[PDB]
Amino acid sequence: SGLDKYLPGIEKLRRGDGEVEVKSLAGKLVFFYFSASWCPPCRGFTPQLIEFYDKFHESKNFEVVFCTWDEEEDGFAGYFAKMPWLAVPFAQSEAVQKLSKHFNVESIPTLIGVDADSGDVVTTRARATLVKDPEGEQFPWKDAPLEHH
Repeated sequence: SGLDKYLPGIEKLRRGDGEVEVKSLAGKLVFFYFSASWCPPCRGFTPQLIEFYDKFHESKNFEVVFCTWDEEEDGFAGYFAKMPWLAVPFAQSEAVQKLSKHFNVESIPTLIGVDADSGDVVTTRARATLVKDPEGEQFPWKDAPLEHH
C-alpha cells in the first residue's frame, strides 16, 4: 500500500488480543489516532471516536490505528483494551514517534486520515470536526485542496 510511507515495514497491527495484516486495510480510509492514557483532553475524546467507529467503520469503510504517546506499557495496554480498533504495537513505538514527527503532531488527541491505497492525506482535522459532526455527514472531512497544512 500507500501505508508503507507511514509505517515502514510494519506488516501487521494489533486488534484486540489478535493481529491483522496491514495489507487488509486496502481500499479503506485509515485514521492514525495519536493519543495517550495520561493525556487529559484525550479521555473524553476517545469514547466519542469509539462511538463513531462502532457505528460506521464497516459502512463508511474506514479503520482507526492507535498511535500511542503512552511510554508505560501498562498505561498503553489499559487504554488499548477499551478500544475496538487497531494499534501499532507498543514494541514499535519508535515508528509512532517518527510518524508523529512526520505529520507534525503538536498535541493529542489528533486524528489524521490517509487513503490506505495511495497514502495521500485525506484529512488532518477529524479530531476537531468529529465532535461537531457525530453522524459523519461531512465525513471524511477532507482537507481543503490548494492550501497548506
